[PDB]
Amino acid sequence: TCGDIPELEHGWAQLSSPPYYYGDSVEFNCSESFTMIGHRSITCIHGVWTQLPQCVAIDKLKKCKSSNLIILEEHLKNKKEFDHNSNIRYRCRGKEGWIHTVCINGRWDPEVNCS
Repeated sequence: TCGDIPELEHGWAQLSSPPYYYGDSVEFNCSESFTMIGHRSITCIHGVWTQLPQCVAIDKLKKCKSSNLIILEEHLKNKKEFDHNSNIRYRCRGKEGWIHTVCINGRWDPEVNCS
């Protein structure tokens, strides 16, 4: 058993019930006014849990920028920079359809590329 579950620096736990065995995982997300970076769960391995996610206040996030290579929606072409949790859809000049991506602190997921 690992033992006593950790906590999130700026988040919370979902469900963590002892004895906390190897292979156990506990979800940790961010409650209110906080993001969720990295993961959203921990794992009991080596007798220790894992690295934990990073609850950021969203204040300290980054503005994802719309690439000029990619094409966004009719609402989103007016957006130069996106805040996190923005699930958008971009496309390439040639892709007649959309891929969809989420602003992850100045990054996209999937990272957009048309070049």
